[PDB]
Amino acid sequence: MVYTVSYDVDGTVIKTKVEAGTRITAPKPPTKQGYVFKGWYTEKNGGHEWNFNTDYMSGNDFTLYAVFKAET
Ligand SMILES: [Ca+2]
Ligand SMILES: [Ca+2]
Repeated sequence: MVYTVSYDVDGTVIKTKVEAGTRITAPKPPTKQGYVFKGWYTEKNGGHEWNFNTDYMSGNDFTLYAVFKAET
């Protein structure tokens, strides 16, 4: 089974197809001027960080959301 992982970077979404039960290969990390990339999360707010080393592709399409933190 192959599903789509959508990568959403502040609403810009890129779709990649991934075989269920395999590890997902992370994209090159996004960048945002004045901000720091904090990782890919299962929700834009209130989810958890996907760990591409430990995590396995689900048997469904899903979206990973880039989270950024302002530089301080
Ligand atoms: Ca946004
Ligand atoms: Ca949420």
